[PDB]
Amino acid sequence: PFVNKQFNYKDPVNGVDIAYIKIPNAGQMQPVKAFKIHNKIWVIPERDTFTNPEEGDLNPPPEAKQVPVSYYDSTYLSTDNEKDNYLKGVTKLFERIYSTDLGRMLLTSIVRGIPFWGGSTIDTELKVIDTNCINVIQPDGSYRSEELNLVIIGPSADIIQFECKSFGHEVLNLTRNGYGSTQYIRFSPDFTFGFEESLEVDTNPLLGAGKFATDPAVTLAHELIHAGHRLYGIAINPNRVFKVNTNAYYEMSGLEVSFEELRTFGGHDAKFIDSLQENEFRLYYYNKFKDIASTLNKAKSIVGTTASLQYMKNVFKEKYLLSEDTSGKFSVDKLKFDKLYKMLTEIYTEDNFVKFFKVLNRKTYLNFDKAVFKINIVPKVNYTIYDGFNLRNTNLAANFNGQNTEINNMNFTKLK
Ligand SMILES: [Zn+2]
Repeated sequence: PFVNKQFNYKDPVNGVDIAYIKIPNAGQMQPVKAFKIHNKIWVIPERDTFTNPEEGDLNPPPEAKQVPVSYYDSTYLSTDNEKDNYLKGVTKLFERIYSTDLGRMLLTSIVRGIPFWGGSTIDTELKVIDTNCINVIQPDGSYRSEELNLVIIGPSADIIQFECKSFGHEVLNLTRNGYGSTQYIRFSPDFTFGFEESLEVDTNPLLGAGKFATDPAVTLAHELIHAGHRLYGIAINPNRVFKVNTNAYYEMSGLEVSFEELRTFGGHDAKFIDSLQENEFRLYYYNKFKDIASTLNKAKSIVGTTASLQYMKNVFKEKYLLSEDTSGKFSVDKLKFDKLYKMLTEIYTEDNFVKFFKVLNRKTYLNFDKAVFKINIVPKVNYTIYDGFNLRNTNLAANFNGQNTEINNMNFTKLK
């Protein structure tokens, strides 16, 4: 959210909000320099070669998709200057998001969404799940475990393949059982995508449609929304999809988009979501919250240090907006639940963020006219927290001229 201290990649480590860390993942990975920009939120300016064991090298593989779809460059984000620029770019986007009432709400929900402590094998004991923490190096070289909710990290091999991912559990489906897990968003503020808009009467007699660029703040908010769903364990299995086209072809060759993506994008395409399906999940997760409240009630022991069982139950009381009677028992308030659930799944949408940002954005989830551009959001003359690319008091202020790749050409370098 609001990042109080200004960070420079070269700033000296302090073992608190600037330090070398190791991700639970696996392998004795060499620690990487990370920055805590806000409570429960860290930024790691490194290409993500840690989250998935089968995704460790950055070279384009044989058969890689071409330019518009994917983009490779094994050397991107390998120098201190790039990492510094990445850090400042990500920070500026957080401020732009936080500057809207919706973003402030989303960021708050994210900070409160602490991943549940359902690790221990003893149903009567609360224990933090290791993969919901990072290891922070101390002055003597030992490591201290720290819980976090969100990490913004550099992309893997495909530089423009942004996604919100997390570490799985052997048996628990953390993002779909109400528990939640620490989210790692592969993201880059140094590139953006194009789309074609019908800003000319919506009905154009076959003429060169304008070539616009997506505002990175919208792209990041999109992932933070998935992160929110995932932090509260209410994400929808990617296998659940809906058709958006019309008819389909052999081997399920029909235009289908996952439930998760349609609700996240919102707007027009949300109508393709079956209402019965929506209700089924709303109720399913209702019961998940209940089971959590029950586990909190039937809990006695807890593992850790600076955290007491009482202190934690209260932390989860706040996250899941639970009701606490005089006796101390927890229960799920159906009215509170419906409020929180709607917020996370209906209010937090890309469509709504586009309305608060007053920017131009593609109207439909699937983009059939893709383009990729190298950008630089750090210089104030290029992009600001309040106007994005459409700087007020410049010829870029009107008609989304700032996002127009031909009008504001100096800010968008076509990658092909
Ligand atoms: Zn998405």
